[PDB]
Amino acid sequence: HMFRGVGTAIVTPFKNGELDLESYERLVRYQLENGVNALIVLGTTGESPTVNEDEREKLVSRTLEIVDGKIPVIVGAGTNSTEKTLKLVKQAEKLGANGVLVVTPYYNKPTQEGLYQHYKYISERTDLGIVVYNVPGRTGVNVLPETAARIAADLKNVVGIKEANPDIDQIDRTVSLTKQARSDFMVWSGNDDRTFYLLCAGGDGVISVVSNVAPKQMVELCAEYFSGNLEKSREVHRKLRPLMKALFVETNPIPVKAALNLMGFIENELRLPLVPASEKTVELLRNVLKESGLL
Amino acid sequence: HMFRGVGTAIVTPFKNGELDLESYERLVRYQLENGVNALIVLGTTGESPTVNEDEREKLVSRTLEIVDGKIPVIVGAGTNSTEKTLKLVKQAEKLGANGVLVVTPYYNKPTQEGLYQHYKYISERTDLGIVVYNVPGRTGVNVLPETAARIAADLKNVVGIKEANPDIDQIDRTVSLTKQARSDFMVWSGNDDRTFYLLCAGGDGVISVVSNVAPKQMVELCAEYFSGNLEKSREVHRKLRPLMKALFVETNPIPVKAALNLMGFIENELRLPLVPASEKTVELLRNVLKESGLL
Amino acid sequence: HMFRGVGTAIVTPFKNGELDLESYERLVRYQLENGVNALIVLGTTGESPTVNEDEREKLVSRTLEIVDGKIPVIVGAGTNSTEKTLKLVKQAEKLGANGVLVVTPYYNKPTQEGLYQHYKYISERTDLGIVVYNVPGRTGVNVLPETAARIAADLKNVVGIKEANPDIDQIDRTVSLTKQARSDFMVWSGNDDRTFYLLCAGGDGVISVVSNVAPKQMVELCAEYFSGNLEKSREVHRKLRPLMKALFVETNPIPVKAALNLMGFIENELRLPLVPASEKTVELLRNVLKESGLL
Amino acid sequence: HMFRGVGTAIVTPFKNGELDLESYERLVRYQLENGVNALIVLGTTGESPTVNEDEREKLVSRTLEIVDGKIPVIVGAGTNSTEKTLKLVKQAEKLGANGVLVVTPYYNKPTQEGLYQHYKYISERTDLGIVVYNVPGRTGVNVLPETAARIAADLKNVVGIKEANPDIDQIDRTVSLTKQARSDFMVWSGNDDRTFYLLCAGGDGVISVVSNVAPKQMVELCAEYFSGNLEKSREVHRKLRPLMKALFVETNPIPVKAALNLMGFIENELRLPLVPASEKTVELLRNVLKESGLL
Ligand SMILES: [Ca+2]
Ligand SMILES: [Ca+2]
Repeated sequence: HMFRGVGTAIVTPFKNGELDLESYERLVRYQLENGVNALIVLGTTGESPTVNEDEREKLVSRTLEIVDGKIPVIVGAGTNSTEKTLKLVKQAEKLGANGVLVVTPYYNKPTQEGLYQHYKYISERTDLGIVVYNVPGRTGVNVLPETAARIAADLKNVVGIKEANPDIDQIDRTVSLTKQARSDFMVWSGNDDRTFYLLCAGGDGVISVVSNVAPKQMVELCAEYFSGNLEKSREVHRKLRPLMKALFVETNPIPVKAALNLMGFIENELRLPLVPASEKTVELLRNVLKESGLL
Repeated sequence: HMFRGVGTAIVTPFKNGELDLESYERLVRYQLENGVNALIVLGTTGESPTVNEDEREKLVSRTLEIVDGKIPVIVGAGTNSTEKTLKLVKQAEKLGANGVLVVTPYYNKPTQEGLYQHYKYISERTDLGIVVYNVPGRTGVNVLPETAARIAADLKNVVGIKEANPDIDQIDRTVSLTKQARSDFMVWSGNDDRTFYLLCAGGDGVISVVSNVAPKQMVELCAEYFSGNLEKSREVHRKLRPLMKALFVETNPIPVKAALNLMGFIENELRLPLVPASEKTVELLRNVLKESGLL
Repeated sequence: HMFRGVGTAIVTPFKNGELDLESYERLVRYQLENGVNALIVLGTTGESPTVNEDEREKLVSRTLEIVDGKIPVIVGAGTNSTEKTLKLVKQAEKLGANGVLVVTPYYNKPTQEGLYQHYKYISERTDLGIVVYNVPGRTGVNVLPETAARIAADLKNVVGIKEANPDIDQIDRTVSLTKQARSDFMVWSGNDDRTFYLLCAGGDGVISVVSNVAPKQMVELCAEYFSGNLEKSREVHRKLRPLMKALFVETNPIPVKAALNLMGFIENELRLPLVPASEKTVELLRNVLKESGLL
Repeated sequence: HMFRGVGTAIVTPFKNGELDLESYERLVRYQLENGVNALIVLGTTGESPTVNEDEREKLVSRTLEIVDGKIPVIVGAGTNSTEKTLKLVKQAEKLGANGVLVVTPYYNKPTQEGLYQHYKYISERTDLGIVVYNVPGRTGVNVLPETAARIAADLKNVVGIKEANPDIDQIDRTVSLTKQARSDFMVWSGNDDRTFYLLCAGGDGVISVVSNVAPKQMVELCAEYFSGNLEKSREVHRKLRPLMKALFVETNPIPVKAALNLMGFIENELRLPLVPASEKTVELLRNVLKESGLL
C-alpha cells in the first residue's frame, strides 16, 4: 500500500548546475521531522527530464541512506517508451527503491488500450510496487477511470494511482471504480488543492508539492480527515489555499524552488528549459510564506 | 529556407520488431516520385519516442543516401531537456542532415523565456537550420506568436516554425508576427486540415502526415495556391477532408500505419505504448482510401 | 435562509401543449410526502422560457395552494434585462412567493460589475429573498466567487446562491468567500452530481433536478451528511450517480420529463424549441429507473 | 440572398434613458456613405434584450424610412421560445423589414432536432427571409454544420447563416455543407476577426460590429477579396486587427459604444445589466482609433 497521508514530491536541488546533495539532505530531514509518510524522488517536481542517469543513481541512493527505512522512497521512472520505462524501473529496483511512480507516456498520446499494455508490460517484469501517475495537462492523455480500474483489477503489482486530473468527476470515479475493482488499491491526489476533496471521495492522501515547504500543515490536513474531523481538515485546506495557488503561478517546480530558496534550504537554480521564478512570483511567495508562518 | 510546399513527416516502418528499411525506401521513393519538397524523419509520425539510438543513426543515414540531395532531410531532434536536445541536434549535424525539427519541450511546461533560452542555447551551438515545432495538444505548452517572433528576430539559425496549434488566431498571428520580425522566416502548418488556411494567412506549406499516403494531392493543394488558384486549392482541401480526418481518429501514427499497410507499403507494426488501429478504424480507412483512389 | 437540504426544481407538466395542473399537483404531493425542503418553480427545469405570464401566475398560485405553507416556494424570475427581471420579481412577490431565483443575465454576457448592479437594482426594490443562480454553461457568464461575496456582503435581501458551475475550485471558493462575507449566506448546489462535494465544502444542500423522480434519496444524501455520516452520504451519492448522469444525456428537462412519464406522473410533452427524449435516452432511463427501485 | 459584403450590426443609441434617434440617424448615414451592404438592427450589438416593444417598433420603422430601400434592413427577432420568436418575426414582417436575424434559442440548449423544428415552425409561418445566427459562446448551443445544411436543404425561407462560432473547422464545414445542400445559401461571418478566413472558405461576407466605426475598411476587406485581390484583403484584415480586438476587450457592445462616443456619434449610455466601458478600455480605444485614423 506504500503509504497513507502525505508523500512529498521532493525537489532536486542544484548548485552551479550540479546536484546539491548537502541542501537535499537538509530538505529530507525537514520532511522526516515533520511527519511526512513517503518521499517521491525524481517526479516532475524533482526535474526528472533534466537529471541524467548517473545523477538519478546518486540521488536515489542518497535518499534511501538518509531515510533509514523509516518511510518508503518511491522513484519516478516513467517515460513515453515502454522499453525505456522498464529499464528505469529495473534501475530503481536494483537501487533498492520501495516503489516506482510511472507517468502515463507523455507526447505520443497512447490509446487507453496502449496505456493498459504499457503498465502490463512493466508490471509483468518487476517485483516493485508501481504507482500510475495521471496528469493530462502535462502529458496530453487522460487515463479514464475505467482504464485505471482495469489496471487495478488485473495488475497485482500496480498498487495505486496519483490522480492529477483536477476534474472532481474524474477524482470521484477514479476512487470509486478502482476500489471497487480492488479494495486495497490506493488513490492519492496529484494536486495539493484537490487533496481535501479527494479525501472526501474516499482516497488515501496526496503526493504533494506544497509539503516541500509546509510538510506539517499538509500532514495535518490528512491527519485531521483520517481522525474524523472533516471541518478541521477543511480549515487546514482553506488556510493553505494561498500557498497552494502561489506555488503554481509559474510551472512547478519554478515557484517551489524560489520558495525553498527564500526559506534558506536551496539555491534558486533550475535546469533549462526551466528558469528561475520572476520577481513578481518571488514577491508573492515571500508574502504568502510570511502570512503562513513559514518565513 | 528548407522548402515551400509539402514536407512529409514520414513513418518509421517496423517488421518483426526491427526497422524495415526495404519498406521505408519504397515509401521514400513514393514521396519523391510525387513531388514532395522535404522529408521530416523521426518526428512523432516517425515514432521518435520508441526508436533507439542505433536505429536513429541508421534511419537518418539511409534516408540521406536514398534522397541523394534531391530535397532536404530534416531530422526530429527535440526532447524536453536542453542538454539532451543539443546532443541529438549535433548527431544529426554530424550525419549531414539538412536541418532539425525541434519540438518545444513537452511535459515540463517551460515558461516563454525558457522556450527562448532553450532555442538560443541550441542555436548558438550548431550550424544546422532549426525548425521550432509547436503542438500544444501533445506537449502541454504553446509557443506564443510573440515568442516565435522574438526567436525569429534573434536566432539566425532558427529558420522557421511548424505551427500545429489549430487555432486560426494563433496561425494568423504566428505568420504575421514572425514574418514582420524576419521576412524570410518560414511558417509551415503542422496540421493537414489547416494547410489551406495557413497558406491563406501567408504561410509556406505543410509538414504533413496525409502526404504519407496522398503525396501528390497535398502537393497539388499547395501548388494550386502558389500558382494563384485559390479555389482550386480549396477544392483539393475539401476533397482530402475525409482522409485528413480519418488519419486522426486514433492518435497519429496509428491510422496512417494501418493505411500504409492496407496500401501494401509497410507491416502494420508499432511500438508500445502505441498499438495497431481498431477494426473500426481500419474499416473507415479502407473506405476512405478507396473513395480517394488510393486503394 | 429559505431552506437547507433539497429544493426540487420542479418540472412544468403539459398536456396537449397546455399546463397540466392535475399532473403537477400529483408531482408536488410526491415531493412533499418524501421530505423535500423547498420547491423551485419556473427554473430551467420547469421550462421558464416557454411559459407565458398568465401561465406563470396560475402555476405559482397553485403551488402555494397545495403546499399550505409547509415549505417555501421559490419562483424563477431572472431574465437578461434588469428592468424586466424586476417586473417578474414584483409579480412573484405579489403572488405570495417565499423567494425568487434569479439567474445571471444570459446571452448578453454582462461584466462582473454589471452583475453586481443588476442584483443591487433588484434587491433595493423588493422585500423578497433573492437567490443568485450561476450556470455559465447556459448563460455565457460566470459569477466570480469574489463577485458573489460582494453581493453577499452588500445586498441584505440576496440570501444565497445556486452554484451550477461544476468546477470544484469555483464551488470551494463560492462557499468560502460568501460565508466569510456573511456567515448566514446560503450556498446550494445547482448540480445534483456536485451536491456531495458542495456539502463537504460547507454548503447548504441542493436545488435538484433528480429529486423530481427520487426525492427521498436526494433528501437522504443531505440528511446523512448533516447528521455527520459522511461515508453514508457518499454511498447515497454513488448509488444515485447513474440516475444523475442519465438525466442529463440530453438537455434538462428533456430526460427528466421522459422519466416522469415512464413513472406515470406526466405526459412526455415539452414546448419548442425543446422536444421529447430520443428512444435511446428513454431506454437508458427505463433501465436506470428499474435498477434504482423507482420503476 | 439579402447581400454580399458588410452588414452592420448597428448599435441602438440611448440618451437620458430613451432612444436617441437623432444620433442613430447620423450613424445610419455614416454606414450608407461608406458602402455598407445591409443593416442588422436589434442584434445583440443593438442591445436587443433591453429595448422594449414600443422602442423596437420605432427603431425599425425609422431605419426603414432613413434607408429608403437602398440596402436591406434585417431585424433581430430571435428568442428562446419558438412561440415568442414567431411573434417578433411577424412584427418585423408587418413593418416591412427585408429579413430577420434569428439567433439559436439561448439558455435552454435545444437539441439539434429542436433547432431544426424551431426554424421550421417559423419558416412555415412567415414570408420573410430568415437568417440563422449561431453564437455558442453567448447561447450555450452550437448549430452543427450538418444541421445548418439540413435547414438549408429543407426550409426555403431560411436564406443563410451568421456563423459566429470562431472555430475554423466549423467555419469551413458550415460554408461547405450548406452550399452543397443549396448553392445560393448565404454564409456570413459573425466575428470580424474571422471575416478574411470565412471569405477564403467560400463565404459571403460579414455581419459586423467593427463596421459601426470603420465601415469603409470592412467594406474594403470584402471588396478586395471579391475582386480577386487576396493579399490586399489580408492586409486590410491585418491593419484592422487592433481595432477588432479592442472592440471585444469587454463584452460587445460596451467598447463599441465607448468608441462611437469618443468619435462624437452617440452618448456612452447602455442599459443594465450592461454598464459603460472601464477607463482602461477607453484608453485603449482612444489609442487604437487614433492609430486607425478614426479620431
Ligand atoms: Ca543511513
Ligand atoms: Ca391549500
